[PDB]
Amino acid sequence: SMSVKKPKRDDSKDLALCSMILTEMETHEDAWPFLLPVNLKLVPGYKKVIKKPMDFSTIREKLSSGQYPNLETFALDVRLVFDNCETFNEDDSDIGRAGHNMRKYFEKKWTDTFKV
Ligand SMILES: CC(=O)c1cc(-c2ncccn2)c2cc(N)ccn12
Repeated sequence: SMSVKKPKRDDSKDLALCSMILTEMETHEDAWPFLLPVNLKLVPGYKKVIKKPMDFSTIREKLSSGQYPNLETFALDVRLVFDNCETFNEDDSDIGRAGHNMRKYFEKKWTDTFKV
């Protein structure tokens, strides 16, 4: 509360660390569905159905331009990619499988980096 703070966490490295994590997402073999925005002209339903489209390139641009105020806003965008993927794709599809794999991949790195 006013003049009562919990101990100051060192957040000075968060930007570098999220960048690193994103770089590792971008270079994963199953990242291909997520690298660029879904083309809303070419994928019927997507615009109407997916209210907040998100992809790795868009995240990279937001990250590099100071548009994440903190590491949690960054994790929210990453997860949004996978939540969108689940909304639009069958679990039993390459893309549905890619999304599950990448979420798992993300969450481990997230935990190892910031929890542990
Ligand atoms: C992420 C996603 O839903 C996605 C990703 C792709 C995609 N397809 C080919 C190459 C890259 N991404 C795609 C294609 C569709 N027809 C429908 C949905 N997607």
